[PDB]
Amino acid sequence: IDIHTTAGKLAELHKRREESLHPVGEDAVEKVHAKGKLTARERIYALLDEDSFVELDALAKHRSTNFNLGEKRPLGDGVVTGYGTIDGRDVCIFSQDATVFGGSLGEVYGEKIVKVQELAIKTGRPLIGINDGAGARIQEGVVSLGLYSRIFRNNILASGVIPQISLIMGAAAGGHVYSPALTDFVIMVDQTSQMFITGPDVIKTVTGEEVTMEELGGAHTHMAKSGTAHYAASGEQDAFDYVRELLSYLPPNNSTDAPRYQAAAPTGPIEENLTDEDLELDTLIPDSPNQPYDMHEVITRLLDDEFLEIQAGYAQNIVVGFGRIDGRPVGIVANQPTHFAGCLDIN
Amino acid sequence: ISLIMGAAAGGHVYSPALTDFVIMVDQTSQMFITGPDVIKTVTGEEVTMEELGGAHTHMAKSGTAHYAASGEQDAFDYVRELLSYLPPNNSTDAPRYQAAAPTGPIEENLTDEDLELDTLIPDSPNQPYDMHEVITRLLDDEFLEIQAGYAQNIVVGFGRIDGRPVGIVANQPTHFAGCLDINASEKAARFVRTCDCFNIPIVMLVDVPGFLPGTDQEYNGIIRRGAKLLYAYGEATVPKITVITRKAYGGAYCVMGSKDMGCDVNLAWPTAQIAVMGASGAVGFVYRQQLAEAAANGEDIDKLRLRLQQEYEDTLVNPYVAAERGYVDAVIPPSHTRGYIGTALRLLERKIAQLPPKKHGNVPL
Amino acid sequence: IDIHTTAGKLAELHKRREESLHPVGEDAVEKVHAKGKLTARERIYALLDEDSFVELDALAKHRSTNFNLGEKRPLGDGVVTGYGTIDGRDVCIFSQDATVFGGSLGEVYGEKIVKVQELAIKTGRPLIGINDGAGARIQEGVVSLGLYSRIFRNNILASGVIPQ
Repeated sequence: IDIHTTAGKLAELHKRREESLHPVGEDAVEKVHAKGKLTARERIYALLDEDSFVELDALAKHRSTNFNLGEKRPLGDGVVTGYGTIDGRDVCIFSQDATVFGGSLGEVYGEKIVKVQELAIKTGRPLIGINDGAGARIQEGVVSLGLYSRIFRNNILASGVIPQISLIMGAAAGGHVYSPALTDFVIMVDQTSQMFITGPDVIKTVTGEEVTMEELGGAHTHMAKSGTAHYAASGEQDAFDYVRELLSYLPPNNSTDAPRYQAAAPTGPIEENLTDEDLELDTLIPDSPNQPYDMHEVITRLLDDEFLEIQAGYAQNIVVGFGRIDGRPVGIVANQPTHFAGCLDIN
Repeated sequence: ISLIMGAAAGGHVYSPALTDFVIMVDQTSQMFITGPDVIKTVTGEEVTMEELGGAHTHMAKSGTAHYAASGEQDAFDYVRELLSYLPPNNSTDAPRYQAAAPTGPIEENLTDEDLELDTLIPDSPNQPYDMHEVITRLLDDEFLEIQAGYAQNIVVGFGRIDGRPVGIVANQPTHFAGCLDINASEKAARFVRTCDCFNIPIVMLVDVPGFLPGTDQEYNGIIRRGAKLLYAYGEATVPKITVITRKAYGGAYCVMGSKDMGCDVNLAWPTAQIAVMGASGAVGFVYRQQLAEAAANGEDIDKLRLRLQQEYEDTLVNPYVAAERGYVDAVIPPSHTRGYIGTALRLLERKIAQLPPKKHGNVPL
Repeated sequence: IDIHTTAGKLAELHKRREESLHPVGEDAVEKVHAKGKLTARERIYALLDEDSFVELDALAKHRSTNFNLGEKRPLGDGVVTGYGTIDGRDVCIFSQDATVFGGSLGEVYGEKIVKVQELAIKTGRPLIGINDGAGARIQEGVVSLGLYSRIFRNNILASGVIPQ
């Protein structure tokens, strides 16, 4: 074990690569599993294809000396970044470890995220971010705010260029929540995840309103009240199935075509290629001018079956979402007569 | 520019919304999609056209009207003035008035008015002061305020500095202590985008303690709507100058023309308080354990939590931590502000900024 | 002069501002004068047009804590950056102070230079660099190396765009 020989050095590296798997001891990983939740990395391993993850800055450590912070310096800083592939397509991803400083962002922690953001924009690949953690790390100072800006800045720079998906499986309080809003799609876990600027405590001691974290910013309130959540996953795994499904419709970037499936080669005319499912639409509209009907009946009959609805629990008077018509991905936008007669409203 | 000078109903109201500025005349001008009649014979609600969509409401409630004129003449005056700050199109630079040629340095061209800013900030850390006192003294006199009767916790408008047109975006300590909220955010976001569209430099007067707490802010989508101000600024490519006169905490600091947010020149007054959060709730986290032994062992908290709150305040809550990091280009006297913005505008005159190639972004709506 | 009053905070600024002119005591300044040389700052004033210089990151200080380096944290970190004019035209400039750590490049010192470069490129104006100092600060470690590279890169990006 001579730390001076090449062999000793390689051995030293494997020790750190090892500790990084549990930066704050294995006992911490136990509590996480004891709550049915997954680890920051286990989530990446779950979402990305098997054995496709390539971690970056896995051994980085914070460099602060304020308020006895130089006492505890975990590997990773409390964040797991890197890249892999979701269904064969390269993607850049990062997951926050709430067990490490409550998932609060520090300088190195920020640098690690900024690195992934620049990688995704540079390679023109999607950027997936799993959020879970308290506000900025106060001990480090304003450096955290500075890095925050750096992160937001890249989000608005990548907006509409690179698909950006945000997965909320934790709490996530503070300016931390502004990053997800800037992205394209925000996926939440109904219950196991919240989102809010100010915590119930402060809200309590400033307004008097007494509310719980769930009430204040759970998946259901951001899905039917704020209109910020695009999907409320029933469980962590479901949250992932949604994210892969979403990416299946989108291209790697704005300069690329949305992926298409094999398109059938019919013979026409349409009047001879009409199927039973098609004809069912000739009698779907009620003989009465006001009698409502589920617009989903029309949607499901038009495309190859299997509609990925967006914000299904928000403004149900309008239905939007992804699907495929003849192997071609299309965006559906329909009014739902079964709600407000299909009228349009602010939401 | 959209002038509403009568009752505008139906599709007659979408065109205005799509334009950049909406000027209405208070009393003689309305604006609504559905009329009171239909509303009543449907919801049962009883309202007049004036309450439904008059200038009073579209200015203070919906945040749609950028100006509520008293008379039609007033409306014209506003539009005539408004156009004097904007160029004919986004391909041309904003018109400039005869710029003044000083002698320099700044420390020698300080008017008695400039000096008034050196003592404007109260000695009491939380005592309010109207930010208008700072705007009036900075620009060449004459402020064309936008949405003045909406989200008063934030002030936006056009004015001139050294003859150069600028878009002013400042917080208002006399309303919510300067805090940011849904409405204020949206009010600024759109304004910022507008300035950028027509090459108008964005000057920001910072002084926000944070975001206004409240369940409603959340439920109504503060996170989503708040982002707009972030998006707008981060997107802008026009010269950006930010001056922190006092408070700047947490995320608010960021969304307020922060250095790392793309701001070109960041200035700060000696009274600036840039930090993650107020020293008040800071001690609770920082000196966590030390306060834990204030309930068990040596116990006196509340006389300890006030000593620590003062030590942290007197050592971290200031403009030098940020200045040392570079997030602030320089910490200067309030009086020096006006002259500093002048040279800055000149330096950034022909600034070069290229936004990523894309049909368009995807700002939250 | 109460640190808790606006007037005191204002006076505090003018106190550091004054110190930034001699980050290492007056004697050091008299030492370079006795050698028949100008100060890093005086050089900037000489070149640029009278009363035109606008200093950047004047009160900056290094954030290192290696090898008792935390004892000496001079203002400006050994380099004077900012802009001004030369014959009426705008220019960007930085001068290195050899009396501060030997003119050695540190993290902050580097950041200040990087900032000027990015300004020169952004504004599209000439970048004047007055060099005078040793290599990198061995005490700060590879950090200085990263910044050196950062400086070099910005140099080639500006090459042919901005007179340097």
